[PDB]
Amino acid sequence: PTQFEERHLKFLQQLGKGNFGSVEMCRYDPLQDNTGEVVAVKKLQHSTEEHLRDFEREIEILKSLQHDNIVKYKGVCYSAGRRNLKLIMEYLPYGSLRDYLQKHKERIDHIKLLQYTSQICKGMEYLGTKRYIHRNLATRNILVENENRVKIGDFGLTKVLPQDKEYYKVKEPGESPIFWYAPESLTESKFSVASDVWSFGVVLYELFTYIEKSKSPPAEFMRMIGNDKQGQMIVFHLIELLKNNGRLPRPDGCPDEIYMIMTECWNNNVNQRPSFRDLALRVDQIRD
Ligand SMILES: O=C(Nc1ccc(-c2ccnc(Nc3ccc(N4CCOCC4)cc3)n2)cc1)[C@H]1CCCN1
Repeated sequence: PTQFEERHLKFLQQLGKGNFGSVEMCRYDPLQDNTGEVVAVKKLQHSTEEHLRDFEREIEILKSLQHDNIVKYKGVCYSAGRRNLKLIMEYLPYGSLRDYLQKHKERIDHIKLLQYTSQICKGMEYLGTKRYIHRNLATRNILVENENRVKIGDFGLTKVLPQDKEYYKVKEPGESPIFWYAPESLTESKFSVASDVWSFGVVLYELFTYIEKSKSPPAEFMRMIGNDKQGQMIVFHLIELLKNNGRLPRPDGCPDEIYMIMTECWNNNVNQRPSFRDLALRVDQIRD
């Protein structure tokens, strides 16, 4: 059931749009009926040949993944009479963990936060087994299936390690989520499981802020660097702050033991950052 016909793939709702991609909720009814299944469809926006090649790689990555905490691949639609490509995924009703945390604060306490943490770690452990580097871990990129299950959604930025190295060097990017980046990613464009672990620390910070507006990583880092500055000088200041131990603060209400996990992920010493496997084991112990 891996190939979906464009004639039966009906638009329902916008789910998230960027400069280079869009995801929509759609209904797939091939028995032309109503019983058809609801899916999520990712398509490029402002597509180029190079972006299409990248998208094919992103599709093959998601298809290669089978895990409870990773959005389920369903197939591809070769749309415009088989002259274009769209990616078909399962549909997750509850949106992004960022939006969910903000809307449903009153049924989320600390143990629930840590249940999400743990599930994120486990998806990340699984990604590690395929030598994939996510490069974009953020609560906006984590999806909520139900109150008991979250899933890493979006592999737009994901790279596969060379078979002979432990790091991937990106030259290209331009625009990047700099406030979630490890310092060597900012300085050297080097990406690794260790840099994913750094980003994971920032995700843990996001959770314990419960998405209160002025507590976001960009809001905080810009407070710290000076919310006056503009263009490159922002990145200059961020690198300098990080290299010399400026860090996000402990959120209000966050236990020491949980902030400590964050600060250990935020190690400038790449080789001393914890593994996703020891993070899962730690978090699971704090949860009991
Ligand atoms: O948005 C992105 N990626 C993305 C990846 C996967 C999904 C996805 C895959 C499966 N289910 C859902 N569910 C979902 C349900 C509701 C909502 N919302 C959106 C607005 O408010 C209602 C809840 C968002 C996602 N979303 C959504 C977006 C990336 C690519 C374009 C820009 N940034």
